[PDB]
Amino acid sequence: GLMQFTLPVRLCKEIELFHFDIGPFENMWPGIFVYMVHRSCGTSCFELEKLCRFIMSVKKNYRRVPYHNWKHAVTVAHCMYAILQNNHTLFTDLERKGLLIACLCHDLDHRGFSNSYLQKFDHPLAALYSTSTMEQHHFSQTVSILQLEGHNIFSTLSSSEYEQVLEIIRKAIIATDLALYFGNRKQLEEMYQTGSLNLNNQSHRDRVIGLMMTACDLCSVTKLWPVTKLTANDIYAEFWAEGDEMKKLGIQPIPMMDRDKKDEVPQGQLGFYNAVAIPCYTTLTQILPPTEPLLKACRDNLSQWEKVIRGEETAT
Ligand SMILES: Cn1ncc(C(N)=O)c1C(=O)Nc1ccc2[nH]c(-c3cccc(Cl)c3)nc2c1
Ligand SMILES: [Mg+2]
Ligand SMILES: [Zn+2]
Repeated sequence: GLMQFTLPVRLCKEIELFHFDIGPFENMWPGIFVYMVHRSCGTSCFELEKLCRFIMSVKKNYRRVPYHNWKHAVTVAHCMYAILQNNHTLFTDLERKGLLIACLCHDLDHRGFSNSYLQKFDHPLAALYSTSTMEQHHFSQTVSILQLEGHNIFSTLSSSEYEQVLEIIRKAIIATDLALYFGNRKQLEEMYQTGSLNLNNQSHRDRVIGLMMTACDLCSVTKLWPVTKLTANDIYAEFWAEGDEMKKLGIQPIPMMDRDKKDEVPQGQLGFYNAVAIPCYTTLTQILPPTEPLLKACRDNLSQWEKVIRGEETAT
């Protein structure tokens, strides 16, 4: 275990920032992920050769879609790294291990379509899994990959530790279904405001980890403006392809998925920062005060979208 992963000077500094962008060199992202695992977990959490084989099989089962791709997996994992490193006294050995892996695996085999498009299309995944359809598919892909030869990165855990870390990963992946976020955040807001929240309660921990997953999964809204604006182009590239598919079934798409409604994107973003993102990072900051820079960069990008609405800025 005398093989440390090292990063160039600028990446070693800036990867500690919540707003870090992992860059356009795909062949560096496995190295970045391993480095974050060695520092947040430890060099002996996993055998390097199995982790590397795992990472490359995971990469292989992400698709060449505009947004829900391999670069999103690593980006979401980096946001979990920042949260873990700035809160290191609060999490267990098994939570460190499981959570970066859950983030890497959390959108495995995404085709760029929502749970609603699978219901309206009558995709077979919708018969198998009636709610959190894609998310139950992503967990199931995670299990397939763990069961490939030489891919059990959790080989040294007991039977009952292996079962807990898989349950951490299952719950974390299910939580990235944004339809569940609204309930989970309501519950955590009441629990914090009445002072009933208890990190020794497993059902409370599950809720906090879920919100952590929502925060990590939306983290595009918490990058510097040019990253935030450029990533919104890839998100809408997918939404509009899905709305096209909705039209082919003879169904009117909701406005965010209609490419004809392109000029209303700035007002849509504002709707989404006020109804989803700001509440998300506000609640997470109350629970984990050191996650502050996420909410701060969210508020900053809200102003940016407001400048776009008043013509002081453009977005093509
Ligand atoms: C930035 N980011 N990061 C993660 C996600 C995510 N997974 O949702 C998003 C995101 O952009 N979501 C989003 C949600 C609701 C929207 N509603 C409109 C919208 C409404 C009315 C007219 C128009 Cl034209 C458009 N746009 C939306 C975008
Ligand atoms: Mg997802
Ligand atoms: Zn995601």
